Amino acid sequence: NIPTLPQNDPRPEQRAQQLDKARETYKYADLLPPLAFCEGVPKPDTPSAAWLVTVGKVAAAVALNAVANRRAWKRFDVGGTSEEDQNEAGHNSFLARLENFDEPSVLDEVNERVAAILGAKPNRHVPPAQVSKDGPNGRPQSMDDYANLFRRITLPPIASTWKNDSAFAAYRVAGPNASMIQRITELPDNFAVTDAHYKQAMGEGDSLDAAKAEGRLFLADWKLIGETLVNNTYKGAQKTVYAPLALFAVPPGGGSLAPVAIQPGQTPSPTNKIYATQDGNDWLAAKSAVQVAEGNYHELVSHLGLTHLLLEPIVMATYRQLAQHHPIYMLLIPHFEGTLSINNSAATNLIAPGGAVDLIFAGTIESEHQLALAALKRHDFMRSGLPDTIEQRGVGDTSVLTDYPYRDDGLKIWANIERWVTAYVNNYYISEANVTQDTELQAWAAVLSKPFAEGGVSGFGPIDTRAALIFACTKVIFTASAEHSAVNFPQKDLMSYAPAITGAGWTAAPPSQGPLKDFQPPLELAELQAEFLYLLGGVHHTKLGFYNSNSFPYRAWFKDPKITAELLPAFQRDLAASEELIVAANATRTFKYTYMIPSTIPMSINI
Amino acid sequence: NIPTLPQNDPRPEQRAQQLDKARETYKYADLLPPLAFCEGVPKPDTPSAAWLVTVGKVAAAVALNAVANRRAWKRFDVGGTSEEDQNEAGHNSFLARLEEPSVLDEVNERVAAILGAKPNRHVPPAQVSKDGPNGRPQSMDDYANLFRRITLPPIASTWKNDSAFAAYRVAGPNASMIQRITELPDNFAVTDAHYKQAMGEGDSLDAAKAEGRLFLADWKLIGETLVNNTYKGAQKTVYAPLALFAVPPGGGSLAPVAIQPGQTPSPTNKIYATQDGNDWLAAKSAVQVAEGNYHELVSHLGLTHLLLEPIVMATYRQLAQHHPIYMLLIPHFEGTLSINNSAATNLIAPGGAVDLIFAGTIESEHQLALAALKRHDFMRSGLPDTIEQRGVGDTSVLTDYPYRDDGLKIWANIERWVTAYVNNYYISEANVTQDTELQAWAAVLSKPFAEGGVSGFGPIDTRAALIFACTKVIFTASAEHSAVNFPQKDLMSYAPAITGAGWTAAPPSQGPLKDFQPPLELAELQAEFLYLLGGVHHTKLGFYNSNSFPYRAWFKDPKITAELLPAFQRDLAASEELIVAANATRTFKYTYMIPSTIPMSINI
Amino acid sequence: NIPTLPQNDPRPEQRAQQLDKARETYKYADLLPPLAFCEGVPKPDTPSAAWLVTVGKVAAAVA
Repeated sequence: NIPTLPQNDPRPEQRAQQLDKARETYKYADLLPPLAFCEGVPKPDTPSAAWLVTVGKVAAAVALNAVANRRAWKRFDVGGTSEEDQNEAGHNSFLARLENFDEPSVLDEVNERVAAILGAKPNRHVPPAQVSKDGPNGRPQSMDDYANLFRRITLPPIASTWKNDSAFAAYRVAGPNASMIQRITELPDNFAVTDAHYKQAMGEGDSLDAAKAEGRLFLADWKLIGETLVNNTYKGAQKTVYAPLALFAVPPGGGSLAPVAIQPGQTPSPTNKIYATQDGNDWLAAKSAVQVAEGNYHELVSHLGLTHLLLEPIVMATYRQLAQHHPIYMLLIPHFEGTLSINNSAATNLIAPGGAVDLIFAGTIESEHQLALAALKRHDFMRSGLPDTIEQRGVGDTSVLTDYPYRDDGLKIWANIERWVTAYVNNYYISEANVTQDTELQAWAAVLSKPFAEGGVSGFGPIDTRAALIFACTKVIFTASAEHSAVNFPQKDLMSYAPAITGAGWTAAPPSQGPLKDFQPPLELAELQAEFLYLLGGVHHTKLGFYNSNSFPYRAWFKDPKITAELLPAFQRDLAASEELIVAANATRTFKYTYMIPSTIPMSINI
Repeated sequence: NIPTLPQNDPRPEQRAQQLDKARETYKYADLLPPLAFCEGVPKPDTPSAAWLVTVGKVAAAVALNAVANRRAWKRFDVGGTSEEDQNEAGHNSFLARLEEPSVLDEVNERVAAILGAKPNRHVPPAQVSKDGPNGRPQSMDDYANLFRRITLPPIASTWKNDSAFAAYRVAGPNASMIQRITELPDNFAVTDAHYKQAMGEGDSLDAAKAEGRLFLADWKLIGETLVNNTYKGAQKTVYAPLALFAVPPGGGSLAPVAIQPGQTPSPTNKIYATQDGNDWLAAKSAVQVAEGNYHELVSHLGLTHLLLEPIVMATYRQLAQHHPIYMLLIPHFEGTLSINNSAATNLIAPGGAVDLIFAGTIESEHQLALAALKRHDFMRSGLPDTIEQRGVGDTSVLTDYPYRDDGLKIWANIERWVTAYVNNYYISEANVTQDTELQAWAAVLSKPFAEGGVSGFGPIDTRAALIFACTKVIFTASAEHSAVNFPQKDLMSYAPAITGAGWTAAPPSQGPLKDFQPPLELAELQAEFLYLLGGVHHTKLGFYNSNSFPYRAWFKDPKITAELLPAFQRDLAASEELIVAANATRTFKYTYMIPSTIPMSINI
Repeated sequence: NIPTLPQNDPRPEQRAQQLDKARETYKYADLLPPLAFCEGVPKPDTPSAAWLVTVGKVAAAVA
């Protein structure tokens, strides 16, 4: 079969009949308000049996790690539950390998375990066998209690370097939120850093006035955190998050980013000062308090807000407006596999009251919803292309800021995706009148160009040109694939160890008042942090550039031989070429960046 | 390890402590009165995975035949139900071979709905019916057409012949019924005219009675114990017939002579003979109904299942795991507890398969079963003893007796293997008496039948006595049960050939043959549930292994492992060729005594 | 395993307990005075069998 535009379609009546059964099975729901959701998981969008196997093993190791921690605490009840978890690992390897089947062990246990891990439920010890003082709980004896949680999952490498200044800056260029630094030519008024602060970090051979003239100053401003969040308590203990401003500078002649100064609050005050690279014990807490903001910021703005919830109305619009015989449907749908499913799990378990975000992260759970919705509301879709953002922020000069993996590796993947969309769109769209007269695309653009309050994407209009459609398909494919990988998998590697970065600060301020362990979360929360961020960051199911189905054959999804034999293999080579160039650069990097390597990038949002 | 007697055991305290925990896992229940039943199924006696898969595939075909029978009536629900049963058939062959959600729950539940006559056995986990075959037959084709996805038995085409009618008395489900008579009983006065109709003018009834050529089958017990019932208001009838059988002079196969449906001669109850046509065919069909009640309750359930149940109970309780006789008898009991419980709470329970199909009220059937257990004599119920008790012994007078000839071989094999096993471990006749565990074992079994014993069990004070009791038990677990359980699939699935109830009045026929047959809704159940009970050959006589996943060898004493049991298995391989040889020359087959086909224990 | 600087070690308290035990094992004696010596030879630093064999062969030729 060859996909076709609706006007040129030889059989329109049977086409518009199919879009009726689509909108009948893809209704709208209010799971998260001011947004466009799907009513549960529609039967087609259910997780594939290959997904459940992959996710199952991770949830099993996470379950086994909780059993190991419960053996260590209170040093048969912890052995029987240890082996039933092992039995599901046996189930997954063989019972699920039936695959044809024509699910029991696979479907039931996996989804149940996933919900129990993201729902922060009290007894994720063993399933089908109907805070606990018998496991790690309360305040810490020493800082060994935080690393010791990783008993059946491996302690991340950041656990042994997170105190280094070089790691603190690497988070801004190769971490979970690597898209927030902005070039400044003059410092803000609420952040009056001094040259004495500067010369403590960049040495005596540089000046703050030189860096502002020569484009070497970079600001990270978590102002939005102060606008939306409300500090909550957990078990009567005060959770604290700040809205800091962090200054960074590259050594003269170009190079890596280097921290300079930190102000924990937005507005200066007697109790709000500027801590610098030499202030020592307070400086380490100022860096840690910045990480606390990043956790709430990444997980709700960068991550869930601007990947999952951003594409959810587009996933809902594509199904409802573009027929299965539409080429754009053929382009976008396999980049949406599991997006409906995982977003429904994130809505009712992750960011629902009593969820992992609610207890761990500092703000009240609803104030976190406002943080996310405010990011989508202020977002500008038609100007959010990766090359476009980089020249808006002033980070695009490869000579001044040389070490910036996300920019260097991501811009490559962006170029590959645009070329393959520019090829796809131009094969089916041969006239700029083919665009305007595509009623399905125009009705697809409508429900997306709606006001954000009515349920649209902020800034989605207009899509009247072959160029404009190429951008929309490049951005969507990027965020579905690379951007989500640039934020989802750093959770396993960089965010699973609470002292390195967590969702709350458990003492009052950077001005250090004593031992570092008092700032860290309680143990029962910190295990949940390690285990739920492990599961979210440890699933690479589906590979960018490999368009297949979610059914048992996992056969090729494209049908047109023009794309099958010519255009898609033209795409997969680009990613293979970029892979070697990225893998080359990543060897010579001390702080690894694997997230733009096309062998690992997923096609869609599924975890 | 070498099993040992309790008095010779180097660690008696650990031994008596295992029996203490044993008697806690095997407690007595009252799942059926008089008898000594077990409380549920103790987890050791749970059905093995191998057993479940074998049964699961049979329960799948039975289900698919019920769907196919529902497609024929009302000539998507039938289509969708067809596939969920196919999914189980694929699930069984693949998932279970990992070596238990699909195996444990689905198999036991499907068996329960077949044996329990539960409605809508069409599909599992997707939760009389006039969208399935029900009611009176349009023609006799409706009965043969019920076997759609199960194979129609061969007796569905031979049963009207008098040759097939007599073969039941020597190679059917109740091959132990006939008895040589010297003079005719007073309530069954058959004439020389009736005899010369069957055998011709060349022979006389007086000549047959002198030369031991007359054999009688007397279903008097059916009259003593049964109460006719009704199904949906339709009269079900059963009789207590006497049938005469003779062999041609000089020896040969059996042949029917006369039939009287009732114990008492009367104007309404007369003697029907070989030439009487439609009336004779009904007098044979009445006997077949009597045999169905008599077989399934006496021959089959009462004297195999229910006979061994108190012995299975006493064996676990009084005999330690380190006891040699315990090592001999437990593998001959695999799943006997599990199937007898599925029998109690489902099969012969009110509302089950026997309650509807068979003519008597279900509680009257129980009395019939208990009547045989009460009159049984264990010590004088050995197969060679019962053969000479009936006068069926002469190999030259009655020459076609497959059960007698094949069975007397398997008996001689088992007795040799038992006599060897016992003589190894019991080296002095003082070892028997001082076997405190075996004497306790004998006590609870020697008890009155009312208290829960086996009738005529005592005394077991000799190595020869223990040898018999172990032979009879092993025989009943293996050969005898094969001779009765599997004829259900081959010889009892077709209702016109034999069934539990008559559905007109009497042999004095008053119309079409199709009216004496059962209603279709029950006739489908009879074929299916007897197909299931006769279509599972799991575990094999002579091959002792475990009921666990490795299925490794069961004995440990290398004396038995590498000598005694191999001696047994060769003898069975030898007798197999003698039986397989004789079976080719036979027109009425008898596979039920072939050593390869026989199971170790009662399990289906 | 990868060595850590002490201010980066993810399990500092355990590291300090090993160092307190190393100070129990290697204690200062004055076998030769004005100098920082050792109380005997601590059992860990006992010479390897490889060394013993190599030295035994040369010591035997001397005898």
